[PDB]
Amino acid sequence: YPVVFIILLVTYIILTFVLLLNMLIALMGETVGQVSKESKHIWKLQWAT
Amino acid sequence: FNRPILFDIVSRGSTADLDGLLPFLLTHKKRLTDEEFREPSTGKTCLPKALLNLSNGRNDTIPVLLDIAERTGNMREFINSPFRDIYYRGQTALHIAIERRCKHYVELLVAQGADVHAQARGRFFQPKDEGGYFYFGELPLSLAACTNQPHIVNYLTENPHKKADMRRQDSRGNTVLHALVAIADNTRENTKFVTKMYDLLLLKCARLFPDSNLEAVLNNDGLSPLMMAAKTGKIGIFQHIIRREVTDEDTRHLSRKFKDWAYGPVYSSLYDLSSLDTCGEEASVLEILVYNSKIENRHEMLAVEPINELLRDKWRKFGAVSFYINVVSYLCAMVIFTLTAYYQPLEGTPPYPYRTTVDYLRLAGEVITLFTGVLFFFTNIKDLFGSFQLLYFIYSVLVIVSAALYLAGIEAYLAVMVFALVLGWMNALYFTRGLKLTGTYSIMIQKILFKDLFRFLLVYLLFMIGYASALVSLLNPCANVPTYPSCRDSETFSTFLLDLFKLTIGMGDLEMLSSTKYPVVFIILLVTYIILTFVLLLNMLIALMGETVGQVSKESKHIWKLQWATTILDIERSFPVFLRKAFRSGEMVTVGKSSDGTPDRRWCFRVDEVNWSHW
Amino acid sequence: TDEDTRHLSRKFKDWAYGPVYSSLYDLSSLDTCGEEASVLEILVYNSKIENRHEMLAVEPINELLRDKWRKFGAVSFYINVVSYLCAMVIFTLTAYYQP
Amino acid sequence: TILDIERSFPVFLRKAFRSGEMVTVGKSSDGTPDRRWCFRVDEVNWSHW
Amino acid sequence: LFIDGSFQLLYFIYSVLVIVSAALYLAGIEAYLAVMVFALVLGWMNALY
Ligand SMILES: CCCCCCCCCC(=O)O[C@@H]1[C@@H](C)[C@@]2(O)[C@@H](C=C(CO)C[C@@]3(O)C(=O)C(C)=C[C@@H]23)[C@@H]2C(C)(C)[C@]12OC(=O)CCCCCCCCC
Ligand SMILES: CCCCCCCCCC(=O)O[C@@H]1[C@@H](C)[C@@]2(O)[C@@H](C=C(CO)C[C@@]3(O)C(=O)C(C)=C[C@@H]23)[C@@H]2C(C)(C)[C@]12OC(=O)CCCCCCCCC
Repeated sequence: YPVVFIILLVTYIILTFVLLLNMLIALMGETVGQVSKESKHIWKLQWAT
Repeated sequence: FNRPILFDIVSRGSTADLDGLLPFLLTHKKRLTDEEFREPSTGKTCLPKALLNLSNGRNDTIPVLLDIAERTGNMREFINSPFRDIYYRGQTALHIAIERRCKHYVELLVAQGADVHAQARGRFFQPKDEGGYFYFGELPLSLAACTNQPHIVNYLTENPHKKADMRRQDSRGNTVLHALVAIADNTRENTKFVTKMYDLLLLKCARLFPDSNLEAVLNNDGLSPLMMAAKTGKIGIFQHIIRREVTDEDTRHLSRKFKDWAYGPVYSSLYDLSSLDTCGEEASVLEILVYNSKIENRHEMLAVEPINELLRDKWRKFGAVSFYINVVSYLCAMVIFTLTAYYQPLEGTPPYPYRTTVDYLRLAGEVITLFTGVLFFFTNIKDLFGSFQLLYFIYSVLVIVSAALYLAGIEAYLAVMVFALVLGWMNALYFTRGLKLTGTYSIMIQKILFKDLFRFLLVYLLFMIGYASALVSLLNPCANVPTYPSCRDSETFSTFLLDLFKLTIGMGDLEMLSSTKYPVVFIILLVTYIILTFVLLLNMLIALMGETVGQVSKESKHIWKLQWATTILDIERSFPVFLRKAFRSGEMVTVGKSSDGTPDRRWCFRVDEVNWSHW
Repeated sequence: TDEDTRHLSRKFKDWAYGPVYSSLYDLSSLDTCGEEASVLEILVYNSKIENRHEMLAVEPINELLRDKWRKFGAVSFYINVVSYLCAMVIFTLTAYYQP
Repeated sequence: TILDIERSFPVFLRKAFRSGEMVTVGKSSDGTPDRRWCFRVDEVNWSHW
Repeated sequence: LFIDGSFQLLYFIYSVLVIVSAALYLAGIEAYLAVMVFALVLGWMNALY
């Protein structure tokens, strides 16, 4: 059945490369973006250690 | 006096103009309620015309017009005459006097006999989203309470004449406490007096008829004045109902947030769950704020005082424990369903001599699959006696469609079973409600990628159709041969646009069409197609995703609270009722013993508070 | 608010019924259909571009633009885009089918 | 855009649309109640109003 | 700031290079189409208006 195999392979290339990657990058872009205040305080805690 | 005469007489407010017209009424047997001097458009009579055109608060024509109508006989027909217009329908003269904020003439129309339960069922008197201007009530008692009149709302209850009780539902079921919610925007000037008259008409109803909770009276949608503030988005009157302590000994059953013990700075407080949380026995405020809330301040209404801990309490009582069960019993059931596709030995017309326990391990695999197929079906059956409720229904049917084709030996069994296996792992992606990071990106791409990729789709389709049809027109016709790298063919519409964006992204090597009319203009238009398109259109989308990630970062906390709320209520509404009554969050507190003593069987909730300022 | 100089106004009160007040503005020169000069043409075209976006959104000038969009603006613009798009597709065909 | 389309109309069509209404404002020196083209804006006020 | 003057100028480049590709097609020269290729893309750049 190449009629349905090409359908599911399109859902693979859409969801993995386009969707799930852009889900992850946009997640990185706002969660660990503003760690300028956080990682400064953790290093000072690490430097004191 | 004709018809436009007398309406112009009372309009200026000049008295002594008719001055003995009462014989002329009795002469030709003319009466004020007759259609002669009534305006044919609306239906306005003498007394409404005076009240709209009032001068400095008083109209001296009205005690004349009351006395003239007294002698003619029509007073019950004259005071109570609805505007039969479809734009003011039902509006008596009582509605006008309460409108224009004059206590004086309200006292006269009550004394001469009003129709104080008058339903102004006009198109003017509709909700704002229903083609109307000012909703209120549809009743004269509700006009005094919605338009901020404390003195008139007192007078309409304790009158010597016909009493307007606070219980009467209108044409759509709304009582006055439904009406105070319906005119309450959640601003500051609004929710100042709205919380006052919600109190002043609740306390008055208990010092009246003491066996009826007025708030318990439902409108004709089943909602209550708390659930009507829940569904229509209000927060000003919503906070007030939950935190409503009343210290009077007669009105103590009308109290939520009971005060409790206090050992120094460990002040306790005891909130009620009369409508906030039932175990399926009744409607719920918590179900309304999470599922169907006319999508308004859900992040502000799921925070108030007790709703914030009632979801924290259900989570670590049954919620978190049943959630990890709901993950691994679903994720293992997919792996069981996965291996029944990889190691499936039938490929159509099933192998009747199975005869192997390894085949019998796999044979139990479809039994688990058929169990999940029939149970996801039966959960969806008992719903319908909705986005994701239908996707589990798709996964339920396609198992059953496969299981019929399995026993029939139809070769299309293996084709349909993969359509379940693509869809089932998409619902494993749905079980992220509580893992903060994964649940964050789930509804990112819903609004951010149906729009921006579509917004990217316009500017690329505007460009490409322009450039490619320009550049295939730049090519030569077949005059010498049917080869695309030399001439234009029927597939030139296809193979150019395939080769068009390929040359941009990764095929930067030569790939040049030699046989053209003017090669000096082809290379220039190709250079513009590199930079005036996709390269610049990439830098747009980086600036799009650069700025629209700041919008989802603003909603970071506010989408996780609603995912976590839908997590708990889906677990809770799937349980049987005796199991939910086993898990009644809070405790059965005896708190009051009011008349017909039989003390308060009221399922309350503890919230402790640490304060040194009050101390 | 007085009697002799009431005609020197541009926001007249029209009707009121509790908190649903209705005021009635004037379009003496805020919108003229070509018989005069008009402020709404001067605001969009012949204006100093510093506060132009802050003078459109005061009172009716904000609402009068979305009202003309509601009457003939959205209609004749949507006719305009499809007529220009069906003009360039015709000009597309005169390019490829050019013997 | 909206003012660009409206210029492209002739005056005959442009007077026929005429956003607003022809109200009777209030009595003036020359008999007539100051006939002016007008536009209505409705507003809620639960305040001191 | 070219808020309306951009596309008014870009409509003028289109309105010239249709006439130029017309007149070069009118008398003798086969180089009418080289200017007309510009008239295509400017005809479709101006749909971004
Ligand atoms: C003290 C705490 C313990 C309390 C007892 C535990 C609860 C028992 C009961 C239990 O676990 O029930 C869950 C329910 C809620 C659902 O998730 C079911 C699957 C769907 C789709 O219907 C998603 C839902 O969240 C949902 O939205 C609806 C409508 C029902 C639940 C699913 C079953 C009914 C089979 C289910 O079972 C699972 O294992 C969940 C995932 C589905 C896997 C199928 C498992 C069957 C064979 C492996
Ligand atoms: C219910 C409403 C009643 C309607 C009555 C009549 C409505 C006419 C009203 C109408 O559609 O007039 C259009 C206007 C807006 C423009 O497009 C004119 C062309 C130029 C050139 O600079 C400018 C514009 O493109 C522009 O930027 C804006 C916003 C106005 C349009 C052009 C005319 C004023 C002649 C025009 O007419 C066309 O057909 C050109 C269209 C542009 C190319 C398309 C093909 C031309 C012929 C369709």
